[PDB]
Amino acid sequence: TSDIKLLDYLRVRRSTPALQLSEPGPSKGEIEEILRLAVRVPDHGKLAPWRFVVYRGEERVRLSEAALRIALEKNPDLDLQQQEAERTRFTRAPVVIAVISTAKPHFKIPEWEQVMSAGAVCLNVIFAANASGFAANWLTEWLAFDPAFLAEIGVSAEEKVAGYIHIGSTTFPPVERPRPELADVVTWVGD
Amino acid sequence: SDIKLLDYLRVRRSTPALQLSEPGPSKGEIEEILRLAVRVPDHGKLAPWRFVVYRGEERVRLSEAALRIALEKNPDLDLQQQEAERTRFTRAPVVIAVISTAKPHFKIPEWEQVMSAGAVCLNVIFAANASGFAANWLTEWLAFDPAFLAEIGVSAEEKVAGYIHIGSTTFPPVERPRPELADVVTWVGDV
Ligand SMILES: Cc1cc2nc3c(=O)[nH]c(=O)nc-3n(C[C@H](O)[C@H](O)[C@H](O)COP(=O)(O)O)c2cc1C
Ligand SMILES: Cc1cc2nc3c(=O)[nH]c(=O)nc-3n(C[C@H](O)[C@H](O)[C@H](O)COP(=O)(O)O)c2cc1C
Repeated sequence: TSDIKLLDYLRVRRSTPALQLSEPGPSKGEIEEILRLAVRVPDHGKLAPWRFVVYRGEERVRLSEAALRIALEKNPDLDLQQQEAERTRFTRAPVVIAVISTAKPHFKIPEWEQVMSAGAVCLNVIFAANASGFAANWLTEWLAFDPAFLAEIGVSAEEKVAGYIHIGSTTFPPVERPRPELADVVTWVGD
Repeated sequence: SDIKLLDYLRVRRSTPALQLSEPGPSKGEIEEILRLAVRVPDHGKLAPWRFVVYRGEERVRLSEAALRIALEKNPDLDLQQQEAERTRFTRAPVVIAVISTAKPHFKIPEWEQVMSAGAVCLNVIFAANASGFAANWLTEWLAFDPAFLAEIGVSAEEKVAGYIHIGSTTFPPVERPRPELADVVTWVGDV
């Protein structure tokens, strides 16, 4: 329902860190609305080289344990503190949408362009989440690459996870981080 | 031109370069479009991208070059196919090249700096749309052909994220089919 001009939004959009991410999450219906909106990205060849996996409820707690398991079998036993990170890897926010790339050899489309799309679809999710009243963090901790975890959540060898998008509410004021300067990144030609 | 974010996410449509028109953004307006576009998620805050803004005459110089290389390749293409090439960059007032500059970092995977480039291209479209300009995200032979890349100064450690053609549009674009959530999203857990 809530309104924000597009221009004011681009000037102010700021991610919220997963810890700062409180409850409530969104209803399955709100969430369907967010994705129905995110899958409206540029996609050369009209291929939809991505897929989403929505994690919410108790199953987050169960995954974070699969992640705690793998993590220790990885490193016998170090800091108990770090072990909490793994217990709450997926429970810091109410919902976590995993954005999987499913890019592969195509007869006309380069996996590069199919990858640029998943790049863009990840921002379109953050865009739909903020526009829908929620705050978002786009992570990919080791869980994105560690093959013992990737198997436990169903992303194959032929796929790469693009990001885990934690969605929630928050009571925390956005603070700005340093941005790139245009003398440093943009370059002009012709007038 | 004062549009709201939620409605915007529902109607957002690329209009093709071919039907993009004069006037484009002033250097002023372009600077803001990019000042706005470089605020993207970006692990390691290392800005793995750069932009090149092709305007006015150097657009013809470049299209002219495309055609030269497209004749070196195949010295007998129709006066039609030649037209297209001497037209590549003169379809829209402005053309902004987004370049990925991803190299091995010591903490940030190259994959995550590529995700950020995809992000940045949409973000530019958002900034351009938000400023009253249509925009089409192209990448044709000219994004991958090493002959041409060398004339525009895109190194070997670099790849072109896309050529974002930006201009003014008279009528809104017709929508195209989007994915069915049923096909592209699976749900895990309940509440
Ligand atoms: C990385 C990337 C490269 C693309 N290159 C082309 C191209 O060379 N020619 C073309 O007709 N469309 C190309 N497209 C598709 C267009 O941008 C098309 O306008 C877009 O898919 C429509 O998306 P929209 O309706 O959500 O705005 C590309 C899309 C992406 C993400
Ligand atoms: C593909 C990708 C993976 C990321 N993974 C992490 C992570 O595992 N941990 C972390 O503290 N930040 C991570 N980040 C950075 C953030 O998302 C951070 O919110 C971003 O740099 C903030 O940009 P913004 O203030 O314009 O929203 C990642 C960014 C991208 C594009």
